[PDB]
Amino acid sequence: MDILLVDGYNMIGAWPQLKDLKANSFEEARDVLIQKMAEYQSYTGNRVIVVFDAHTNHRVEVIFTKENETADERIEKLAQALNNIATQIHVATSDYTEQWAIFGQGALRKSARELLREVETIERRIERRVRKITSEIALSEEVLKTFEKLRRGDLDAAA
Repeated sequence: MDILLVDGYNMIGAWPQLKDLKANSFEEARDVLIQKMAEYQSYTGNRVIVVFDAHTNHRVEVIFTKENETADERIEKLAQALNNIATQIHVATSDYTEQWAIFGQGALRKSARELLREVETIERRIERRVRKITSEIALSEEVLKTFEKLRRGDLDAAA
C-alpha cells in the first residue's frame, strides 16, 4: 500500500453522506471528499489522487479529466505511469465497468464501502486519541503526526 487512486464522483454517489449534497454541481460533496481524503493521507501516509469527471486541495492531488476523457481513462493513465517495483497501487471505485481493468495494470481494487469504512475507522481512532488528550507530550506528538495540518491548529485551539 502506497498510492490510492480515487474515483471522485463514484464515491459521492455511493457514500450516504455525499449522496444528498447535490447543490451547485456537487460543490460541498466535492470539498468534503477531499477533506476526508486529506485525513486518510495524513493518518496512513499513503498518497491520495482523486480523479473527477469533467462536467481546493489540502495537499491532496485532485485531477480533473479532459473534455473527451473519463475518470476510468485517467486512473488507467496514472496506474501505468506510477506502477513500479517498490510501490503498490490501489484504485478506490465501485463502478462495475472499471472492475475489469484493475488487474490489467497491477492494481488492487477497493470498494466505496471499504474506503468509507476506513475513513470512519480513522476518524474513530482519532476520536479516541483526542479524547485522551483533552482529559489530561510523548503521546500528544504521536497524535499530532497522524492529523492533518489544518486539524492540528484546531485541536491546539481547543486545548
